[PDB]
Amino acid sequence: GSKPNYALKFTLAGHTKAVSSVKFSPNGEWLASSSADKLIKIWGAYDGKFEKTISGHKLGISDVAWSSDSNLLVSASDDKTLKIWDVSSGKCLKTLKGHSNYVFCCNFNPQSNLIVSGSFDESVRIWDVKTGKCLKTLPAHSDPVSAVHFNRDGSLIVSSSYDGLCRIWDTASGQCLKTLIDDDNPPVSFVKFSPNGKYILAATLDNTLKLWDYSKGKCLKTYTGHKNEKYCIFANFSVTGGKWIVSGSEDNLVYIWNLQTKEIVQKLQGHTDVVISTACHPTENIIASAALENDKTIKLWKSDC
Ligand SMILES: O=C(NCCCCc1ncc(CO)[nH]1)OCc1ccccc1
Repeated sequence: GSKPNYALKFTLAGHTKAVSSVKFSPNGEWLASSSADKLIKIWGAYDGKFEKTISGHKLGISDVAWSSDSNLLVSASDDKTLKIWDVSSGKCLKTLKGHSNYVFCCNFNPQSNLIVSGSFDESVRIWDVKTGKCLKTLPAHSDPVSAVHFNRDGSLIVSSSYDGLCRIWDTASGQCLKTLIDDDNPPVSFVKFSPNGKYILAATLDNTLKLWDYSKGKCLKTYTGHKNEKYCIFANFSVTGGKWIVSGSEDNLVYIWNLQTKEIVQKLQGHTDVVISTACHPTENIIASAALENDKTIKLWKSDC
């Protein structure tokens, strides 16, 4: 139908501190969760079946991301490292050392030969997956880096920071192509490219999401009605059914907007803390949501539309 009807199917309990992020494997079979409890957990995407725990970080994890082939994870930790994991064995393949403060955010490129990382140390780093070596250090921002994402062909990196900037980097050279948002405030708490790489979805800590045309460098859409003044809350493009924007909120709800109309089409109620992270299943109308330390659970929601 014209609107989604997401309904709770499973609650996934196990993390002992705040959940930090959830991501669906590109092949659709798994959900990965990261937590302040220093653990990665793997769950069945369709039945919420707990699969395994992946251990090794010495401090809390802020982010976890999947390789294109669904075989590897990368995690970003307060221990100042990233770890590349073999999902099948649960083994740490590489520890990426270089950041001088907490690593907050990470992603593979589509090729999954590189990792990008953002840190409290105000830098973005680009890592070789095979060797685990740092290839480039970008002096990207003047405050913690909130998010990092590659575009569809891997040629660009978008970064955001508490410095109030969103910047787009040339992957090959590490040089800045443009500063898309250039305000002193508010903090830009999240950014990512649209699936086709033409747009950037950006969250600011004034309870606002915006969709930007990258090439033109102007705002096409604004989404409001949720609460976001404190946390780096993820936002998603939902594309399997109706074309939505999905975001957690500091009022403990998941918000779903019509992308084109900007109307709120659903609020998912159930979490008992801030919903820090949502993910959209790659083929099914399924949302995963995760909450901070008063809740510590992941919820799987399913919609007919
Ligand atoms: O949002 C949080 N922590 C909650 C868990 C991590 C959530 C997260 N990881 C990656 C993303 C988006 O790329 N979002 O910290 C905000 C903060 C910042 C600076 C000083 C105090 C507090």
